[PDB]
Amino acid sequence: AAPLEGRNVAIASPNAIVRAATARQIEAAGGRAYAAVDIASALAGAPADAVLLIDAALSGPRGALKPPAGRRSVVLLTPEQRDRIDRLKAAGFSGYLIKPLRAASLVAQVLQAVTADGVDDRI
Ligand SMILES: Nc1nc2c(ncn2[C@@H]2O[C@@H]3COP(=O)(O)O[C@H]4[C@@H](O)[C@H](n5cnc6c(=O)[nH]c(N)nc65)O[C@@H]4COP(=O)(O)O[C@H]3[C@H]2O)c(=O)[nH]1
Ligand SMILES: Nc1nc2c(ncn2[C@@H]2O[C@@H]3COP(=O)(O)O[C@H]4[C@@H](O)[C@H](n5cnc6c(=O)[nH]c(N)nc65)O[C@@H]4COP(=O)(O)O[C@H]3[C@H]2O)c(=O)[nH]1
Ligand SMILES: Nc1nc2c(ncn2[C@@H]2O[C@@H]3COP(=O)(O)O[C@H]4[C@@H](O)[C@H](n5cnc6c(=O)[nH]c(N)nc65)O[C@@H]4COP(=O)(O)O[C@H]3[C@H]2O)c(=O)[nH]1
Repeated sequence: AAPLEGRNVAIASPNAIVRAATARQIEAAGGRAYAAVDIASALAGAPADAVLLIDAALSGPRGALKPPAGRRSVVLLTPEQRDRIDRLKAAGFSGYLIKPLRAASLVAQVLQAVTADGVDDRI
């Protein structure tokens, strides 16, 4: 009953209620939660192996949202924002979760999370 035992998961969200609720879901599943207000603070505050849960609330006005290169990221969407799935997958997101999050769905997308593309002897 601890499917995230020994897993690190960051939650980047500008919303206090989403950061606290998602951190409580990560920890109840046996994971370690790293709460941050945005992508830069999630990269600075979370272990290098953490899966990044990134709130689509952090998108630009036209919906641009870049998952960090060489990291494993899942985007949090409203049901009305499902039209963005193809663009967010093309940007390098592993998958999506629909707000409000189901614990079982969070666990499955963290366990299956895949890397975005991207990341000397010559003196
Ligand atoms: N979340 C997610 N699923 C992916 C992804 N790629 C493929 N799938 C698969 O797509 C199925 C349909 O997902 P949906 O259309 O979002 O349809 C969903 C959605 O309406 C609802 N649902 C699932 N998870 C959540 C959740 O966390 N919150 C809320 N509010 N609804 C959820 O239940 C339906 C059935 O979900 P599943 O049985 O998991 O079945 C999912 C899942 O097995 C991905 O990136 N993310
Ligand atoms: N298999 C199953 N489990 C159920 C069902 N109803 C409740 N639960 C369980 O009860 C927990 C708490 O439910 P909640 O207070 O409604 O708290 C829920 C609720 O407010 C919301 N939520 C998730 N999916 C939906 C949905 O499809 N519709 C609505 N209206 N709210 C949802 O997200 C919260 C967290 O969801 P969970 O983490 O899944 O946590 C859920 C889940 O473990 C059900 O029909 N089937
Ligand atoms: N993880 C999760 N999944 C959710 C949640 N809300 C809805 N779902 C998903 O949506 C399906 C249909 O929910 P329903 O129409 O309320 O249909 C539900 C509902 O009528 C009832 N049910 C099951 N658990 C509860 C519960 O804790 N409270 C209430 N009041 N009804 C429940 O049994 C039906 C069948 O349940 P399921 O086979 O689980 O099928 C559920 C489940 O797969 C949620 O909060 N968390």
